[PDB]
Amino acid sequence: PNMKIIGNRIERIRSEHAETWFFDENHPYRTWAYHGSYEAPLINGVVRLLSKPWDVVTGVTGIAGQQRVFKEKVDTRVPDPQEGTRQVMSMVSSWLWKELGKHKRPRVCTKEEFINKVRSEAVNDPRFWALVDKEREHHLRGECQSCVYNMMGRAIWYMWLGARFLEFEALGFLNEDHWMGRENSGGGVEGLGLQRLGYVLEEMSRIPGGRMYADDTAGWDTRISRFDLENEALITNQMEKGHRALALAIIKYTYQNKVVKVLRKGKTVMDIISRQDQRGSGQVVTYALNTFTNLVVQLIRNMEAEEVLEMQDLWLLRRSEKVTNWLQSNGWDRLKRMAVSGDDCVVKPIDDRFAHALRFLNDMGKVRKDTQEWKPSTGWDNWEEVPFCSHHFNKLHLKDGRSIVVPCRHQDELIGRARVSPGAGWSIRETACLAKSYAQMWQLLYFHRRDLRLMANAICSSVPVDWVPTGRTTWSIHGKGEWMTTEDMLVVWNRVWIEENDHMEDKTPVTKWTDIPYLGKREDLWCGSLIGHRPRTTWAENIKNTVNMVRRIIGDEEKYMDYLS
Ligand SMILES: CO[C@H]1C[C@H](OC)[C@H](c2cccs2)C[C@@H]1C(=O)O
Ligand SMILES: [Zn+2]
Ligand SMILES: [Zn+2]
Repeated sequence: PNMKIIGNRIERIRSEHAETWFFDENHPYRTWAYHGSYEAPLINGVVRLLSKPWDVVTGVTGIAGQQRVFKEKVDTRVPDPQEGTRQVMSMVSSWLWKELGKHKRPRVCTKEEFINKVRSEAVNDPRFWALVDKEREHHLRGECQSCVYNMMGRAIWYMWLGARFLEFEALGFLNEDHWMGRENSGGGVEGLGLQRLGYVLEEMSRIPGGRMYADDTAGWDTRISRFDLENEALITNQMEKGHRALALAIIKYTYQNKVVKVLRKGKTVMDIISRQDQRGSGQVVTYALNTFTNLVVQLIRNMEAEEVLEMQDLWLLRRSEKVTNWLQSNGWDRLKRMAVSGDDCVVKPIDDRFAHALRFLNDMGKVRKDTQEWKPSTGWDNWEEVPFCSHHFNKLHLKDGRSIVVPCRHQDELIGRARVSPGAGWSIRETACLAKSYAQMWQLLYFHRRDLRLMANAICSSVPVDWVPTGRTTWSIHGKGEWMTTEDMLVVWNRVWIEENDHMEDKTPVTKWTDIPYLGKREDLWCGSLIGHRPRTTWAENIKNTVNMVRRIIGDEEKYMDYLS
């Protein structure tokens, strides 16, 4: 650990718990530096009432310990990549940052920009912004007192709103100005909704070349190296001095010299640990930086596949001109052959040599999940089967014959998520408004699933028509929230799928839900439908009674609409 960079944060924590602070010689940390310890101090009823057949489906109820996740997934170390591999990573990262910045200029994001985003509160308190100003002052002198994570076990690293603001101030431009949008990056998909991603995969399927590859990197955030963090930091070279000072401090304390608080006769202690590599999951620009580095990784894999990089280049890259020529000649074409959303990627290489191009990938520590380290990847011939962003995408037809490309995933995950309510002491109003959000999201994106179109209509029939949807149905950047409204969902469906859909040539509106298709029965069943299963048949036959019961609970004096008739 670099005690000159992390010492101030450790001292501040120690000062706040001086009388319980202690050093535990039997701590379980192996790859994280350990500094000390101190003594530390759900269910959506509306959806559950309307989804009885899923009470006994473990794929649903399972959706609703920290030390265990830490020991197995976060407390690991990987060897450094070889010198040649590191030179290739830096060259490709430098080239990519220059391409992304050709038509965009970095900028500082404002307090008002952050305030407008949070209203979707400590922000309306002048004392919170005073804390923010004090920490900024330390950063401008080369010090950090409070940019510390609280690790909560997949591992999510939390940070106080003030540190997130300082990160947004210095690097939020990557998000706000869409540096990873498809127009700017070629291979990125930032800003596209799930309603558009299938069309991107279908466009890629038509580019001549090999199969479509969609390999996952096992524990992506844990495999981000100190070299990846240095290459991501090259964006500071495009910033003016003042902005650069703010960004260099975020990179130094939040990204590269991290300090984390983790919990461990029924008593609990908090441990203070540190690590220089890995991605601190949950940062304001975690998604943009993951997309950046995954684009760099896939460009390198394509160079190895195309024999631009040879096995002698792992040890030392003697001559760099071949890599520069490949990036200038082919880089943009290869970026357009990718769809990269953070750690998720689909690549359409120029041939199938990509399947066995694993030397640089493995030397970089970007090991594929569920495949033997040196077994060639298996590509897909059918774009409709390619996994991307936890979905697959299928082409269906409206009653009038027009095709549409819709997102799909196994239905248990969707119902399981809708049955979860984050927050205790929640009234039936907050609960019903979050249920309405899920149901309207299903009407917009998963209308082609028989069980979800019915369940959504039952939920919408059970919640007062004037109640505004609230809460978050997903954390995915591809969930644009068009369903968070009291506007008629058939009107919103038309806006999303017809009017604003550049892949729908004929703009004729759709005037009835019966013109909007379902998947074929076989596909609906493959993806988890309970159509034809007796408990589901009973639930559908009894659905009007179940809706009347929910309306009685919420209040028969409210105004309801029958979306089931
Ligand atoms: C990785 O998983 C998420 C991805 C996905 O978008 C790509 C989903 C969306 C739903 C609605 C709009 S986007 C949400 C989903 C989730 O919450 O698990
Ligand atoms: Zn700080
Ligand atoms: Zn499906």
